[PDB]
Amino acid sequence: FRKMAFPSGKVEGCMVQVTCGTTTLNGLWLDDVVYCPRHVICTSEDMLNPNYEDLLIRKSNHNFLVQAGNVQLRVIGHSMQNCVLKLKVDTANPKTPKYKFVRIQPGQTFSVLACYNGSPSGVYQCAMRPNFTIKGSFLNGSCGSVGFNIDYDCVSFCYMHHMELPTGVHAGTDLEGNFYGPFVDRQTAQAAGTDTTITVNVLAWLYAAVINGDRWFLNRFTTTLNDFNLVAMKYNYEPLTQDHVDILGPLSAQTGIAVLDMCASLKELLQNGMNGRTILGSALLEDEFTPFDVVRQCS
Amino acid sequence: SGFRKMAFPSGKVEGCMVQVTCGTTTLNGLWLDDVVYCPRHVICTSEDMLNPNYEDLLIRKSNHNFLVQAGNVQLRVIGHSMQNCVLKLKVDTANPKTPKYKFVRIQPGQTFSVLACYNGSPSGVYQCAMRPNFTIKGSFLNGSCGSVGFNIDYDCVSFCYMHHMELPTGVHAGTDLEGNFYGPFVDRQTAQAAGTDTTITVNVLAWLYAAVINGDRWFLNRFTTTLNDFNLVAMKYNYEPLTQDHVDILGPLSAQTGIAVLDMCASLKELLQNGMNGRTILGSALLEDEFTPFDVVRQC
Repeated sequence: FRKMAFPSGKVEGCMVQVTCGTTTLNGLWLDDVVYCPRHVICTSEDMLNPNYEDLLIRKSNHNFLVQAGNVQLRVIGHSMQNCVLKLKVDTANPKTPKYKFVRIQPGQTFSVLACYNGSPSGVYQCAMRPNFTIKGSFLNGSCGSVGFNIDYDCVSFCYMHHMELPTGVHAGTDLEGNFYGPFVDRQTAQAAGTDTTITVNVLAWLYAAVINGDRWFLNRFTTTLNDFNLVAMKYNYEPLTQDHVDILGPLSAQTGIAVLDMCASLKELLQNGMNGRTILGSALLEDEFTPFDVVRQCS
Repeated sequence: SGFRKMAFPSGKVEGCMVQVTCGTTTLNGLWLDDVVYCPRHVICTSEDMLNPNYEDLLIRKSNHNFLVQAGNVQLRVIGHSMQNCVLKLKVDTANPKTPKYKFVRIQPGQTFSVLACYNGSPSGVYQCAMRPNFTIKGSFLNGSCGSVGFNIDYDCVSFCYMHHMELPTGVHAGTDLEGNFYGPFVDRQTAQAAGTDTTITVNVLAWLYAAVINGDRWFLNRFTTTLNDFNLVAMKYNYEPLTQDHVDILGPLSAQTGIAVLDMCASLKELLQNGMNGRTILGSALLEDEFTPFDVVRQC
C-alpha cells in the first residue's frame, strides 16, 4: 500500500511558460486559452498593494510571452477571472484532452504536476488539508503548477498553485480563480489555519490495513458518534459526520467491521497509542487516503 | 520544511505500454522500436509454474499464438526470441512514440519511478528504492506483471526494472530489461525467501545533510566516531554498513556544510539510541532512506 499518483501524460502536453517582464511562471494551455496566476503582471515591488485592475489596463498583448517548448504563441487578447489570467492565443492546443474544471472540498486527494518554467519535473499525490493548504515540494518557480484527477478519459483540473506560505505549505486557486482558504495574492504576512487530521481518511486507511491482514487493533467494543467526537476534538481530529459513515459504508460491509466499531479502535490508538506496534508498517496514522482511493487501489 | 517524494512524469512511458495475451494469460508489455518485451512466464499456465521447462514451452508456440494490443490496434507478431527471463516479440510496426531510451542495471539503494499498469492501461505512478535484499515493496496487484521502472535524465528514459513476481512476504521481484533477475530469485512458483531488509545508511546520511542545509540542526552532537565503530553500532539496529565509497559520495555535502561525514555518523547513532523525542526532521517523524545522495546534491 503506497501513495500512487495518477499518470501525468495527458497534462504534460498542456504546460507552457508565461513571461511578463521579468516574471516567468507556468501556464495551462487548453483549446486556445492559457491560464496562469494573475500576479505574473506584477513586479516584486508591486506585490505590496497591487491594483490588478489598473495593472491590466497598462499591459498589452505583446507584453506576454507564451513559450510552448520552442514554438511561441501569439497572445491575441487577455482577460481576468478573479485571480486567474486568461490569455487568448492564436493556436489551439492539439493535445487538449477531455477535461473539466472542478472545485474540490477539504480532505479530497489529487495529483500535482510540479513544473518549473513550463517543463514538468515531478508528480505527487496529496490531499486538501482542512486549513485550505497543501503539503508540497514547490521550491521556487512552480507557480501555475496544476492539480488534477483522472476519471476514465476526463481530466478534472481542481487546483492551480499561486503562493508559498512561510510554514512550508502552499496555497492556490481553482481553475476559475476562486481561491481556497482565507488567502489573497499579495505579499503580506498570511497565516494558515489550524491543521486538523482528516478522521474519515484515517478510518479508510484502517479498513485498508484489515484488507491486507493487519488486524491487531480490532477490539470488541463499539462507541457512539457523540462520544467519538469529544475524543477526536481533544486530539485535533475533524468531527465525524453521518455522511462520513455512509461514505465508509461499502468498506464497512466486506470487512465486517462497523464504522462505530472501527471508531472504538481509533479511540484506543488516539488515547493509549500504538503501544509499540505498526499499522501497515507505519507507526503513524495516515490521513491522505480517501475511501475512494482505498477502493481504487484494493478492490 | 519538507522533502516530498516525487515521481518522474510518466507521459513518455505511457505511450510504450501494451497488452500481451498468450492463451489465457494476459500481462503488460513494453513496446520500443519494433520489439515488445514482456516476462517469459506469459507462456505458462498455473500448472507449469512449479517446474517450467521454458524452452519446451516456447518451442511449441507460433507467432499467431501471441496477441498484442496497443489500445485497440492489434500488433502483428512476426517473430520471437527469449533473452534470459524476458520474451522479445518482433512486430511489423515500429512504435511511433518511442522516446530516446537506455537500458541500465541498478544497484541496491538506487531510486526509480514505477508505472503500475493493468492489462495494457497505466493506473498509477510511484517512486521507490531498490531495497538491499533486491526487492521492492510497491503496490502491485494481480495483473501488474510487466510494469516497468524508469528514471528520466533530460529526454532519455532509463528503463531499469520489469516486475515479474510477487513474493509471499508481500514484496515484489523482477529483472532488468536484459532479463537478469535482481537478487537470487527465479521465475518459478517455489518457496523463494527474501533476505533481511536493512536500512540504507548512506541515503539516511544524505537526507540528514539536506536537513542541516534547510535548517534542522537539533540532532547534531559534538562527537565523532570511526567508520569501524559506527558500523558495529549500525548492525545492531539493522542498518547497512558504510564503506569508504559512501564517504566520498557524501563529500560534496560535507563540503557544502561544515559537518564531516564521520561527524554526521556520530549524530545518527545518537538518534538511533534516543529516538525522535517527538520532533521532526524535514517534516518527517521517521528516518527516511529512499533519497539518494545524487538527488539531494541536485535538489538542494
